[PDB]
Amino acid sequence: GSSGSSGYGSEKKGYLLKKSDGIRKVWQRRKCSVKNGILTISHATSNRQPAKLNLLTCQVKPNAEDKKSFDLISHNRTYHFQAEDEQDYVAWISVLTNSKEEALTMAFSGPSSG
Repeated sequence: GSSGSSGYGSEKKGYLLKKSDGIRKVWQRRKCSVKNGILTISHATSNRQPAKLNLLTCQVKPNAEDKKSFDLISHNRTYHFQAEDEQDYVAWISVLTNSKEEALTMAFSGPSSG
């Protein structure tokens, strides 16, 4: 992961790329947002309602070599995201992951009757 001091923050607002529905594998730019450990995705084809994604349950799989790339694994679902620049990616990954942990560490690990 990110060695040294990594204090980016569990909050970031900008834009990212996401693979089309499925039929096509084209990367489209969309306004992304991360807050309270949640990732929202605005629509472009239908201005009805955005799409929130819980990072607590999702799994951020940052590319191994192909920099500026990360896959978001959701409940029985897999998404495809891509950063715009190297600086944007580095941060994004740091956040997405951070927001998740920073939220888990403060959350309960296991249930215990009273």
